[PDB]
Amino acid sequence: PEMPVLENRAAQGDITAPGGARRLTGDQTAALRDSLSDKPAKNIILLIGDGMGDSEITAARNYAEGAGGFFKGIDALPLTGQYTHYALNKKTGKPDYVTDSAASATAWSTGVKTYNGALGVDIHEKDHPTILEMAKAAGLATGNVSTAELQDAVPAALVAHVTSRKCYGPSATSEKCPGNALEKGGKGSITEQLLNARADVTLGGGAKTFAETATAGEWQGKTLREQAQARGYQLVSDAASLNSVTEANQQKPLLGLFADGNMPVRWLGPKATYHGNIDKPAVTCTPNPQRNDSVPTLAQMTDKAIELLSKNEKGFFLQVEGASIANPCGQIGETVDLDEAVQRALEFAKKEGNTLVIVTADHAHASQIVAPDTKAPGLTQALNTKDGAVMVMSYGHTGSQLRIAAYGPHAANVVGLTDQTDLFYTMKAALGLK
Amino acid sequence: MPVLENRAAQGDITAPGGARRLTGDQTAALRDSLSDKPAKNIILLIGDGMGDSEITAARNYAEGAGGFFKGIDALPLTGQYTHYALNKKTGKPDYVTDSAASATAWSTGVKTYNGALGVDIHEKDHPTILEMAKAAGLATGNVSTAELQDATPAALVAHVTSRKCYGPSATSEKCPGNALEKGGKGSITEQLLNARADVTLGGGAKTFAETATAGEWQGKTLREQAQARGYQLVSDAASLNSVTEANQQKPLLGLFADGNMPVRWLGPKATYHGNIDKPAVTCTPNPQRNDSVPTLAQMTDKAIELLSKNEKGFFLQVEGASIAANPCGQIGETVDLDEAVQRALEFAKKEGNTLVIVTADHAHASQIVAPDTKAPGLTQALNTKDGAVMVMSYGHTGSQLRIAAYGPHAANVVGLTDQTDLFYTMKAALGLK
Repeated sequence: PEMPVLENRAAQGDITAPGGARRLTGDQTAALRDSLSDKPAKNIILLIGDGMGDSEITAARNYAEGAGGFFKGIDALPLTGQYTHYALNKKTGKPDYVTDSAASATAWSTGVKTYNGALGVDIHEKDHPTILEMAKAAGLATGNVSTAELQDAVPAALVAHVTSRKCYGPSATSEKCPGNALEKGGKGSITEQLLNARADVTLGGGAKTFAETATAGEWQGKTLREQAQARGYQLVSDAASLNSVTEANQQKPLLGLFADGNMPVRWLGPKATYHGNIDKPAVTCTPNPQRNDSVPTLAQMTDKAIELLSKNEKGFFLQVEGASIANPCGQIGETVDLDEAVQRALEFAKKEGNTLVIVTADHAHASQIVAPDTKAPGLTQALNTKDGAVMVMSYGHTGSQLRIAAYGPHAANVVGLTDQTDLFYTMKAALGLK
Repeated sequence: MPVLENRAAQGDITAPGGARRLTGDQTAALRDSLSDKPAKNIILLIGDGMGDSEITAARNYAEGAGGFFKGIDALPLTGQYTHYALNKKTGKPDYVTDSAASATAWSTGVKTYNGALGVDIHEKDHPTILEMAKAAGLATGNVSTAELQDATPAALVAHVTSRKCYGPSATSEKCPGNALEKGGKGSITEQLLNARADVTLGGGAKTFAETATAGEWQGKTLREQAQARGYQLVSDAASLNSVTEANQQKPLLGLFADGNMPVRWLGPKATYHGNIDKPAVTCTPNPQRNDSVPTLAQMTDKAIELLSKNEKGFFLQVEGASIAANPCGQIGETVDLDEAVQRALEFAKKEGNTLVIVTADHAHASQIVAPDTKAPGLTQALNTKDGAVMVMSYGHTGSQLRIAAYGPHAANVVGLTDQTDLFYTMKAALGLK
């Protein structure tokens, strides 16, 4: 029946003994042969960890699971490679080696390289369709989930085509993206285009911008929240209301707004400081008390989106972003949040059997794991890990290629060296979109 | 089985689809890359400090952002491995390894403390993959552009409590338990001569001028000892080229520099705000490179030619050394390694029973940063093949990093593994006990 998920690649024994630190128990050729299918993907779930390069994965694993531990979500995908995410200089069209989130999200959502800060447009400011828009056009259900504000670059890139990622609402758009402003003849702000795109399920932060009023069109003078209500959206704002939702579709599309800005971070800790690993004690991260059972977690939004979207017989596309808001504990807790959502995605995909799950990052954070005695010129912090040993992290974004991993039909297309724009084409082809 | 022939960007990177590295679905290609048949031979290539960041920076500089390393980027099966060491007293993980503990991990399958070679945290010796290959009748090679006493080549042939124990004098001082005159197996260089790989090629002639303190060759230089023990000594490209065989009667020992072999490229050191305060750098060829000193790729090709005569098979390790905060030196070292990987893949594709593995011991701390960056450490702007500026910042590390493979049993590098799994992968692929 099922393509396998890696069940346990923790160190298998005593890490001080011969063979004790192995993560494999035997040859993987048969398992990998059994991981390969080019049958259609009925569904795709793409999980994005903001800033989640290989270093961030390693630091979080070290801290939360121990050096020899295992992320049951992030580390469990059997097919892995590395992809490149360079942007373009807008004026020259030459590579810009260090992307922002907007140019990278544009690359995987549209298959076109662009300039830093662009959403859903190329270097000539020309719109190109997104994977979510194409999935909808093919009759698939669509979901867009983030613990960031929903106007932020990663969720916005699926639904908005604007010349600057700053163009959150009518007022920023009229100022910074005048050609996109609704009353200046464009398609509108990020939030307005989101409302037009009408995904079946959209869940995240960013309530604040919905208080703005539209400047033109049918809903001029209404807030964007009022516009959503008038256009048939089901609006929820907490865990209980999200739980009360029984269906989400084009008649009653779901819009969950769970915070005015970003949703709460999982863990708190002090900021990193100059010579912090030397001058301050080792840190143990703590729970954020703003986290509570009235605010759904990334994993809970993921699971609810899967339930709702999986009702569509033709299939669904779902993107889930674990947002990042030099705070090591914040960053590590965000990786933990993403791992839980990946587990939900893989649990569903393993059972359903026709679901491609992809886990990657937009670009990497600058954090590095360094020797405990390090005297570094940037910001550092010592942390007390799950092993009862000190790990030091140093902040001294970046251009390094980074991990992409997948499970399910067409997952072979993430192995080896690829570009971030290949991810668009992988998703397009896997779902049979044109 | 297919090598990745071209994963450069396929067109105009400003146009839809023009930056794609794929031309179509890869399921069939990847399935065809998977074999569970025996490996006759293994070639393990190690780039010192070559994490994903260094691969990217060198690609961006030498090939352009959308370019492709025909060796490093062409291996079809890829994963990431963990390389943490251990605290010697507590046995808890130490999150940032040195080159010795990492080399010990893949060559013996045992984690150890930073600085250890071929011993565990209890200072107990464990056999290496090269020693096991030789015991099984396979030919063995050990190639490096570093000094041959350095951690990576040393780990295959020496068991010492500190990587500093290069020769008799340092060993007597720093590894007294290993010192020959104290009943130990000897210095790194003495254990190298005992191990008697069929092919050993690299730098580090300096330590061979020391004399042994005890044993059969007491008072002779270690070079004299090698000569006395039947080694073919060579010291330049012509002498290397004239070698027609290497085996246990006539093992080959090439010593091509006093210390490390010459770096490929020169450039200035990175400096505070160097990307702002100094012009963009174009790397230059090192005048000390010349056709009398074999390159990493040439040593790799000659080793393959000599070792491939063994009908049972061979094990070969090739290390591209990294000699502070010098972007051009570092990038040129990755280019050197890519050339050697090309030679290994060319051989492996023709021979068909060869597992080629490319990875690093641990990653350098360098990062690729925005052009306008004002960073607290050292920075440099570089003029790349794209005719654009790339900035590197220096401000070793613990990140997991790429491992890639081609040939029988290459599946065992995909996904998350540990650096110690690499030992077991090589053992099992060659059918060693």
